[PDB]
Amino acid sequence: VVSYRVPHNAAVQVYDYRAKRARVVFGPELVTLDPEEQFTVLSLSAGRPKR
Amino acid sequence: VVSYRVPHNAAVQVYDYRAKRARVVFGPELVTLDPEEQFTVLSLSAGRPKR
Repeated sequence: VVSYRVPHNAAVQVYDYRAKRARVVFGPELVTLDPEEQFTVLSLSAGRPKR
Repeated sequence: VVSYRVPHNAAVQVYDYRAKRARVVFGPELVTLDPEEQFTVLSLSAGRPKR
């Protein structure tokens, strides 16, 4: 299983492509991806000034 | 077991990803992490001026 341990004040958005349904869980939950569930990888800005 | 000895005027926040529950304990307690409990690692500013 692929399971991500979500931080407390954080949200992870997934979709079950096998089931045609959308769900996003905020808060400190342990997501459990179905065999065709995929994550919302977020490219975020960082660096000293910004990137 | 992984157990952290919390200082007296300090607070440590954990979540049991296996149990879908949030708890934070302040004060001088000895936390005991469940097999899917994880800590709130806090990156804090330090240095002479600041970092």
